[PDB]
Amino acid sequence: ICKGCLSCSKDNGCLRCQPKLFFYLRREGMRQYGECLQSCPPGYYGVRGPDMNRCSRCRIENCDSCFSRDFCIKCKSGFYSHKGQCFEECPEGFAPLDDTMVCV
Repeated sequence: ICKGCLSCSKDNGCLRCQPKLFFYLRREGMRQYGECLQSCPPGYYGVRGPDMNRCSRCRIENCDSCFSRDFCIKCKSGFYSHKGQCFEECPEGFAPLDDTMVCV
């Protein structure tokens, strides 16, 4: 009924996931239902909490895959990571490397 849960609520769904899974929120009714996932969806990154791990929307431009809120571990194929972000051309002060895609 709630899957991979440790406390399950008729209406808001799972409120505490089993240690290995990722809490994911979504709409059921106007309410927010909570799930417990194997890994996160797409556009979502893992977040190791002290109580529980949870999924969170990646909000970096041109980022294939976040690592934290402000830090992209993978920029869109063909894009220059710099200071967490992913950029078209390196900004004033910086330039790429010997085939890295990283501003200096």
